[PDB]
Amino acid sequence: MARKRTSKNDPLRMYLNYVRKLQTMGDAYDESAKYRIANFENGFKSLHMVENEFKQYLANVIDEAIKSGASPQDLPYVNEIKLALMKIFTSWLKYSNEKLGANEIAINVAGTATMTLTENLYGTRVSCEEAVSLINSIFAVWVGVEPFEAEEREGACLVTPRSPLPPVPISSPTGFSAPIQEVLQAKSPEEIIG
DNA sequence: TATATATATATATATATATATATATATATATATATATATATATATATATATATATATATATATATATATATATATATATATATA
Repeated sequence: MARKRTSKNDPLRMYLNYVRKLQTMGDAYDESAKYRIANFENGFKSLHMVENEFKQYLANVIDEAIKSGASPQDLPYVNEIKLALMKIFTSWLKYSNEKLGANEIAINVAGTATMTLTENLYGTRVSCEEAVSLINSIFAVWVGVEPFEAEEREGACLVTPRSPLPPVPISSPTGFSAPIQEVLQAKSPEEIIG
């Protein structure tokens, strides 16, 4: 980037600077490819690992609830309610992916929990208290905290934290991963680097 | 005029050697068309759904990668203008 001098609130300057720099964006993207690809290479693994860990630990908690004698019509969690719980855990991935403190992660994930459990559990058979008990069970499996206390005090559901929350136990590495054919066909280590 | 040697034409039939046409049917060899169905081989179309493979569009959010715009201040890097 921004002009970094003053706000100068004026929409026509915004659109005109955008139209001016459209003749340079189309080449800066082509230049940006060369580090774009490697940063996605070592950034997508965190998403895919946290989504598989959510699937696995949700399956374990639901099966331990079924072994207590409940019916599989009592607890659906099929397509969109799992998508809600993946929304809160992926926002936990984001605020852990920055170098934030514990309670700042806790209250940002509590805000995302408020928005998500407000939106998509009206009209679908699942009260908010059961969903928040499920979220506390999943965090008891991951890091063993159970941080969130909830209420249905108004027409929406509201989530507030009780204790600070640790970041995700997954490190995003700064690697430069090379293929096995490049390892085998090379003649020297410096040919792999250089 | 008669005869031995060879090149072709006729006279009149019969025969061995091959090239094609008919007469009348039944075969064996192959190229294509129909009759009526059933089947194995592949090219595409529909009938109704469910699924594995990829190309893009949406439904509604939260993410990871990059291009630029703002929201509002403080910095670090450079281009010029001022204040004295």
